[PDB]
Amino acid sequence: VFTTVDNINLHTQVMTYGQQFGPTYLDGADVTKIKPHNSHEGKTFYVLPNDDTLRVEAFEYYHTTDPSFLGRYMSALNHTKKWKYPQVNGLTSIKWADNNCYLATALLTLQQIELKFNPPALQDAYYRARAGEAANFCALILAYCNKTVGELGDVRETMSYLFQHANLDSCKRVLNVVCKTCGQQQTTLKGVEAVMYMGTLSYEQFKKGVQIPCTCGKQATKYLVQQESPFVMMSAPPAQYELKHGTFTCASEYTGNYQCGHYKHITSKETLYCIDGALLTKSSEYKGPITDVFYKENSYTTTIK
Ligand SMILES: C=CC(=O)Nc1ccc(C)c(C(=O)N[C@H](C)c2cccc3ccccc23)c1
Ligand SMILES: [Cl-]
Ligand SMILES: [Cl-]
Ligand SMILES: [Cl-]
Ligand SMILES: [Cl-]
Ligand SMILES: [Zn+2]
Ligand SMILES: [Zn+2]
Ligand SMILES: [Zn+2]
Ligand SMILES: [Zn+2]
Repeated sequence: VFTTVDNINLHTQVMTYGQQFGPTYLDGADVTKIKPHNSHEGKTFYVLPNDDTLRVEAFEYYHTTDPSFLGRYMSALNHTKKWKYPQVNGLTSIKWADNNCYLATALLTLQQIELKFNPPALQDAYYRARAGEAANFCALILAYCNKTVGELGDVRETMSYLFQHANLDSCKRVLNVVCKTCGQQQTTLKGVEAVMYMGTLSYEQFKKGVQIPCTCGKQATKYLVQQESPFVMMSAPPAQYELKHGTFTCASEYTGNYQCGHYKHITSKETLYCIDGALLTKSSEYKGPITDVFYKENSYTTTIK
């Protein structure tokens, strides 16, 4: 048979699996204690890294040394394999199961923004997800986010974790802070901090300025001087918000109470589409509880001296 950690580098091997190889998985399902059948023969098994060659191969494919990672990934995959991934409005969604609404919203969002994942495991799975086969990609999202199946998930926290595994180095955000007393200070943010803001949904309002505390004691004004990124994510606690066709890429709708409510996805095409897992409605106007709005960007410089 063949052992692997990445399903690229295959090593030939020939008493339980757990005694010979340590924790040994097949197609999601733990076969550590279980024995070697005759149709459990010739195929490819995943193993926990137990020698240097496999640790290096594991880090090179996943970008983590965390020894739980593989087990958390296989426990997720055992469920995500059984979910349905229908095409909805030319996007791979997920049918509702095991509290996955937040994952579906993230997955739909990731198909509409420009992102390169550093870990080969994630990039490969992203491409396969975009082409309709998203089980692997969803298991990896759960593992990288330290979330298990059924656990209550936040889209902003999931996007934040995923962004930290993505090539956002070229992304730059210059902010000016204007206080009556302390005066003007400019800050350069890079990477994840350049593409994410919590406090308002409106990219327009971020450019025009928002009111934040100053250390001195007063209320100051933060405004956007310069943005170099393919997109920005604007987030705020759920609040009734109007979404206008053509002024945003997509948005997370969040209904109900902290943690135990539900997400739906709004996307701006030729009209506004609402994706609720397998279900698709459309309308020209939208007002509802929004918590995330994604916008297109390349290069922005303010006309405020
Ligand atoms: C840190 C621990 C944690 O478990 N976080 C987490 C996990 C899972 C979920 C669904 C949420 C969450 O309900 N997020 C929504 C969008 C939300 C965000 C911020 C402020 C809010 C105010 C009122 C209602 C919703 C609010 C947060
Ligand atoms: Cl890394
Ligand atoms: Cl299941
Ligand atoms: Cl759900
Ligand atoms: Cl990474
Ligand atoms: Zn990395
Ligand atoms: Zn399940
Ligand atoms: Zn849900
Ligand atoms: Zn001040």
